[PDB]
Amino acid sequence: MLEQPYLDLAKKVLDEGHFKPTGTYSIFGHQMRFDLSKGFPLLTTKKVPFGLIKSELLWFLHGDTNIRFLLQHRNHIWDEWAFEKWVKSDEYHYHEEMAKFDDRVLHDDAFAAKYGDLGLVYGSQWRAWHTSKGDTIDQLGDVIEQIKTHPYSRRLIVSAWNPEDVPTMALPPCHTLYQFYVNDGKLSLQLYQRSADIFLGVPFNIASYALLTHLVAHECGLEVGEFIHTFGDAHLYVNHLDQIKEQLSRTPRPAPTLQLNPDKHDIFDFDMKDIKLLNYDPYPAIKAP
Amino acid sequence: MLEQPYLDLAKKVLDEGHFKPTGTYSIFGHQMRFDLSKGFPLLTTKKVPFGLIKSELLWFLHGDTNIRFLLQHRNHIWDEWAFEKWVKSDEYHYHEEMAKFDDRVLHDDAFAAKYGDLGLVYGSQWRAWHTSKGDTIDQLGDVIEQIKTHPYSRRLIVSAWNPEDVPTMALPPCHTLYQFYVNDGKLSLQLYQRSADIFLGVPFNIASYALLTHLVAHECGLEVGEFIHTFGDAHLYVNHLDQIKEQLSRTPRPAPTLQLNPDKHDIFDFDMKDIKLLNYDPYPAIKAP
Ligand SMILES: O=c1ccn([C@H]2C[C@H](O)[C@@H](COP(=O)(O)O)O2)c(=O)[nH]1
Ligand SMILES: O=c1ccn([C@H]2C[C@H](O)[C@@H](COP(=O)(O)O)O2)c(=O)[nH]1
Ligand SMILES: Cc1cccc2c1C(=O)N(c1ccnc(Cl)c1)C2=O
Ligand SMILES: Cc1cccc2c1C(=O)N(c1ccnc(Cl)c1)C2=O
Repeated sequence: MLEQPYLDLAKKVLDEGHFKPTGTYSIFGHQMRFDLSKGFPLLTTKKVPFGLIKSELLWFLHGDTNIRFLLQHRNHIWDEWAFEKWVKSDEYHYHEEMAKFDDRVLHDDAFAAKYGDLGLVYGSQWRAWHTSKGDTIDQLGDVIEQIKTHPYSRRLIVSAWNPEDVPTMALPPCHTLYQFYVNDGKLSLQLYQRSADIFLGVPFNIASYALLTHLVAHECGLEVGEFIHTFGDAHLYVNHLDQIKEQLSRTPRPAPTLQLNPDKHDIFDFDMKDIKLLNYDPYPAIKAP
Repeated sequence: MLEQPYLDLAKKVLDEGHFKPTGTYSIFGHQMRFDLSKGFPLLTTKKVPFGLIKSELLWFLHGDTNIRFLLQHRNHIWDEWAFEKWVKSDEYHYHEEMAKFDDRVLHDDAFAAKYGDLGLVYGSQWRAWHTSKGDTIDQLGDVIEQIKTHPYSRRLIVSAWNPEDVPTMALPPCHTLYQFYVNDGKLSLQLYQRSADIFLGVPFNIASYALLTHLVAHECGLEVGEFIHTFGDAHLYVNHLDQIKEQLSRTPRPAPTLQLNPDKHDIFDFDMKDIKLLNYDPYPAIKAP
């Protein structure tokens, strides 16, 4: 099954992973491949929230780094490092005061501008990379225009890694770099992910980059190829061992098939209703830690 | 054998590679692994010039981007794009006029400064990344100091990819990014190489990054682990088919073992005599195209 590469990697970190200081069990250099013409790679062995994947992709793809967009969509994925940026502030005076942040940010323009904005997160690196001259570059923009024009280039690349920012910045991007490849009709993407939580993050990571490859294949009139997911250090926390173990006890079902609106073509102007997941039938979600 | 991953990948592009416009046969997403504790990965099925590997590594590791250093070492690897930068010039008035470039550059300080210097090549990206403020960053410096200090970080990364330069620059780096990993005693490196000529470039690429992993393992008091070599688009030119084919007809021998001076410890101040290759016994070199 399509999601078998995920289960193999969790199995392998479990058996031959290495310990390091709660600490981890990790492995360096693993790859997973997913033929996206055989379905969509949302895990069935565990329920994965696709509208959270969906919204946090479109957020990046607008070049947006403000939390408001994500909260206007009932997605609370990125809120922590925003909340984090209002408490270490000049202004500041959990579970409920975090509901505070969200109506204030949600409704107050001069508040959403200070504390909504995470700054150096993916929407900027993808769509507004800051240059020496203080201009800004849309690399993903440039790249897609390149796919259409020069589908065979070996330069179809998007980096989220800024050697100037990464010493200073809050969270150095785990989704370090990606590359496109075209070949007789079909668009493949490969991702270099420098660091991966196999239990919590990886199941989302795959869905975002599979969705990203479909969306981009859509805009350029192409059918979809492989999504290849390459790791530096893929690791298990030592307090997610039974959860993943239990998840290993389950038996994948047919993969869902994704559906994209057949005459909207620029993914930068996409909203929810434009992407549909068909026949997703998962085993239940697992709480942790 | 240790060099078997190389031969498998050349075999695989030959059998299931894809054609694209002389044009290529290529494959997207392949990985090669090399346990560097079982020897050094210089190819025996073809002779690979290790002192050229050796000098063009130390050149990068000085932060140097001038051709002179490489010519004072009888290495002529990077000269073309230098020569290229003197003919499209304001000054300009092959096989012999390229011997011209080399004594002039070799002996004339005000000439070696205009035309020696390739500018945006690896020595700068590794040791002097240019910042928004016009300062400069030694990322490899920073990284090595990190390995010693925080051997378990998942942030041990060096990028050669500058979204600001890559649209303008002469040659967007093929050796896009690399990452280190430590684990009970041993240093591993993984390389993301976005584009690879399997016949001409790849056999060097492996030796440079294996050598780089040994040198860095040396400075940080560590024993060596895996070198994992990850490809975007690894390709064969359609006019190197018989050469590689013929190379497939040969039978690897024990791998050489490398030797590094046992009380010099900073690789940034290294020169030749500090690295020795022991018991390298290759089949002959193959001309091409
Ligand atoms: O989208 C994400 C974001 C983060 N991580 C994980 C990888 C690392 O465990 C951790 C980041 O911490 P560092 O490795 O960067 O220190 O979060 C993911 O798997 N997916
Ligand atoms: O050290 C090197 C430098 C270059 N190449 C190859 C990869 C590509 O074939 C070509 C660069 O051309 P583009 O793919 O960047 O267009 O050179 C290598 O294998 N090793
Ligand atoms: C595990 C996982 C899974 C899916 C999606 C996400 C994460 C995660 O930690 N983050 C995240 C990254 C950086 N900061 C925060 Cl507050 C969250 C995600 O956006
Ligand atoms: C194939 C191979 C093999 C080993 C080493 C090198 C190359 C190559 O094309 N270059 C190179 C890169 C960019 N410009 C030039 Cl003139 C040369 C190398 O440095």
